[PDB]
Amino acid sequence: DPDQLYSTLKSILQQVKSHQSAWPFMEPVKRTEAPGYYEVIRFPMDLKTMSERLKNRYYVSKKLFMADLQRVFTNCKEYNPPESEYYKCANILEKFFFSKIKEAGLID
Ligand SMILES: NC(=O)c1cccc2c1OCCO2
Repeated sequence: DPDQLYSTLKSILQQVKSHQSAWPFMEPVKRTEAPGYYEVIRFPMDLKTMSERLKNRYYVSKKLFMADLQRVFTNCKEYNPPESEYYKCANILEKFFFSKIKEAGLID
């Protein structure tokens, strides 16, 4: 079911967005926030871009959704020091994300 997958991913994405550790990932990283970010991170991703992708019916599979959200975390951990707040946020939100995927029974 297409609309089943859509509904589930939308619920999950909205919960991830409302979480208090999501704030670093809500929109594209701004050049002024991180000058030369876009020279280091070749595949940028953020939750706004994911919202649009979802609305645009891009997430036809679990795999695609997971790949994008994971990219958000791996960009963060590649760019930032391990004890930075942004790195801490990524691991907290990743935990939350996995509980939500499991809670949904969302399998591939
Ligand atoms: N998310 C990041 O890795 C990030 C890295 C550097 C600056 C930032 C960032 O997120 C939005 C706020 O400004």
